[PDB]
Amino acid sequence: GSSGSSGSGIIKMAIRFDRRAYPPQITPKMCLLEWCRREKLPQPVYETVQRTIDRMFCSVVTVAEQKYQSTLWDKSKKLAEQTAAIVCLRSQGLPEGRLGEESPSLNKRKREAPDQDPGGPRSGPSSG
Repeated sequence: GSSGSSGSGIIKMAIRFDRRAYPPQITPKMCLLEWCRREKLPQPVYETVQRTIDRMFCSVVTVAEQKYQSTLWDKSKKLAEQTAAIVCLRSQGLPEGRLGEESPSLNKRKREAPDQDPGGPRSGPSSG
């Protein structure tokens, strides 16, 4: 059973891509896909946007109709992409994180956005 995600919709978690965590011959993004093959799951979708407050880059992966965004941006867009994967794996509970899942860090920032009502894509041609 689930542990208890904090947030209705997108599972947000504190994670920061750590190069030292993985060798130059292995990437956290490849580990995810390799996992989607066994679970007959459809390839994920990476999406990196640029904010205006900190002009920082942040990627967001989506698997099994579940989005995984990190609460920690990245200096570059390329790096942000790495985080995504990790976040996904951790959420699924794969061993593709133990490497550096935990780490001594005093970072805590919960971003909040105003919303009167939910939305999303256009599930079906008719209301749903």
